[PDB]
Amino acid sequence: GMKFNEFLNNLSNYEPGKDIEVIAKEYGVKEVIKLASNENPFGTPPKAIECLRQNANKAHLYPDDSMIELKSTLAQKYKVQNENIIIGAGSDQVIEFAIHSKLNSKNAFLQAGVTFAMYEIYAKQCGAKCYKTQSITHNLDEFKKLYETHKDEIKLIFLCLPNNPLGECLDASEATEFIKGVNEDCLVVIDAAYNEFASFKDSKKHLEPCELIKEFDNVLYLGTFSKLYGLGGLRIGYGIANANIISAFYKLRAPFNVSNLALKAAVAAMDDDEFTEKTLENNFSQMELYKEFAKKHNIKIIDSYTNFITYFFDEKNSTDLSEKLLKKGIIIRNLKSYGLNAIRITIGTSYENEKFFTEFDKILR
Amino acid sequence: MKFNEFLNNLSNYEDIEVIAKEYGVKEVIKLASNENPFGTPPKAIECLRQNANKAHLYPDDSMIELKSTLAQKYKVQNENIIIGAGSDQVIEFAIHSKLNSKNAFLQAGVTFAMYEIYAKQCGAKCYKTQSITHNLDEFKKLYETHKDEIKLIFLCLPNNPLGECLDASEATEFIKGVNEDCLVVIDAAYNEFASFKDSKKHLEPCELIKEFDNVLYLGTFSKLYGLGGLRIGYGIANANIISAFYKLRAPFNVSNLALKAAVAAMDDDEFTEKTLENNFSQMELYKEFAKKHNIKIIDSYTNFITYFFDEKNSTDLSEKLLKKGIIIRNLKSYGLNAIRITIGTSYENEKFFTEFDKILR
Repeated sequence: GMKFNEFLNNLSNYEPGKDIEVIAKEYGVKEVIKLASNENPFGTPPKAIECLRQNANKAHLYPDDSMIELKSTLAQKYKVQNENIIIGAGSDQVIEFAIHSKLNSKNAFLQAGVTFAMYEIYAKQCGAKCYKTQSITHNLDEFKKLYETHKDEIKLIFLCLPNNPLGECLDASEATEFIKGVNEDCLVVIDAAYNEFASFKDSKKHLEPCELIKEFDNVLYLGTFSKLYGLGGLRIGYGIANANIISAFYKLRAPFNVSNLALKAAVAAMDDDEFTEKTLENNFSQMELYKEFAKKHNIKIIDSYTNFITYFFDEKNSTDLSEKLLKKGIIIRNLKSYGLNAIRITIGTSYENEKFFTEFDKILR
Repeated sequence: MKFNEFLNNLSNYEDIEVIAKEYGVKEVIKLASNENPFGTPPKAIECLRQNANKAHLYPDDSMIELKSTLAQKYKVQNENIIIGAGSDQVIEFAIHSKLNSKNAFLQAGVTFAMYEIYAKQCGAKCYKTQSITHNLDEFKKLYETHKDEIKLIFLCLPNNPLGECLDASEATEFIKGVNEDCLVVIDAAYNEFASFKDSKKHLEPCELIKEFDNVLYLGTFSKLYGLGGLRIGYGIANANIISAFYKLRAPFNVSNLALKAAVAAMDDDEFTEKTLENNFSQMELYKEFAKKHNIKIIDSYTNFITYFFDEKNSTDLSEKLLKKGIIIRNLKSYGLNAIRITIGTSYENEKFFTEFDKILR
């Protein structure tokens, strides 16, 4: 019969489940409040909305594959050259390029004890070994020691600054201190998907791509339009790195990998400073409410530099709490899949956050 | 820094509309990318405008609304469907699921460039028939000779860039002799057009996957459905093939707006009829022009027509056209002294005939 490549044997059967919002609606909830995907609670930036509406009648045209308008906009913003940029269908696709360009069945990659699920999932295709620090949060010392130990094997390192799903963030200077001791043939992938948020809470967490690639030839900085820029549905993100790394990724990238609407909307999103400032300011003032609520209910958290907060439990069960929330129309992210007895709550609008606090307070009694 | 050795087998990465602005053109007529000349289906245009303020939301990764719409249209089950970032992405899944450095694929002498380009990653052998056009007999004989090696076959029905199309019955006849461990990829990107010209060219997915458990049907929203800019296409196949692909597909591989717009596009039957009808009535003008200018063509079942030259050179002709603001596709890259012209609106096609007539003098 029909067989496939052996590497597919290493992959898990994948059936996306029934949408949780559909479920909640079938349960007859009063209202559905979604705080589970780290989306912008204010929606799509108004300049992007308009851009999209004006470009709705251009949906039939293949995009300009050079992607010169968005590359130039990114190059100007970060003060790098166009040859240092690649655009992916989400930053996820750039992680894929990185993995496929460097990992294979005879080598390995390094990451924090608990960080973004997709790193290891994408790496499974290559059959590369995954090394994780004991510390679940990113720790400079642990990274140095685990890397040195497997220095001949590790060809790709992930630093999620700040970290999804925990929320912590190493200082930029600690990251650069670590990267200085990494071999030139090992690619350091800095996932900066939420770094705009971290930078806003504390400048010491801010990463500067032009400085990173000028100092380190082996660094790839990843950014996205999905979170702060409120374009998660469009699937567009980017990588910044030495030209040699970008040139290698361009051998793997399919032409027309990003939509013409996403290219246009990303440019508009970057020019809507009032929206992004509104988003950042709401994120951290509302996060205070979350910290206060946890404190009042004796709930452990990790102080966060992202657009979410994570609540950890002991005697109570995160699965049970998530189902109870879901039955009141409140959709959060259960971290059981990460091996944690915890929930991750995306910081929503003040309305959304108040509903979470109202129902959860009831549930915890 | 070094990379995986397979990247050594890949070519280094190397806008005509901008060169037209650079050359100094007032109006640019684009007939090079097989796009719908009437634009985006109006129900899709309204859908996109209405969902412009939902661009911040990740799509439903189950993609149940579009899968169900396709399942209903084609009378198959949701488990037989995969959605890709264009049908191109489904080609990638197929190649990555089956090809490797120790096996091979089969295709026509001249067909879509991306098949071979995508396969370079896997380092697989490419077998091409002597005939540049798809030929049942050559396919049978070449497949039989290399039966132990061929694990993927491409059938482009109708064919880009030549325009020809085997009858469905011939395709079926061929597939019956193909081994159960060889995946047959039927690229039906342009089959709506072929079907309209001649029902003998029509492919019916529910019948294909019922009769064959090694067939993958590929369709797209990029051509007839006028959504080429959004990147959304699909594959229909036996559940086991789709399951394998689902192991390779990244979650959220298609945008939420694309999912919505594809569903709206399939409910605009007046727009698609208008497109098909225009396509073939206008194609007749291209046939007459060629005939009048002693230009060899291949009778076409797609949304384009291909003109072949002898004494004249397709590169020089393409440049001359470009200088007049008319953008067509030069087929020199395929090794042919030919141009492929997408059938545009009556206004676009008239501009082409008027300028090209002058260029040929």
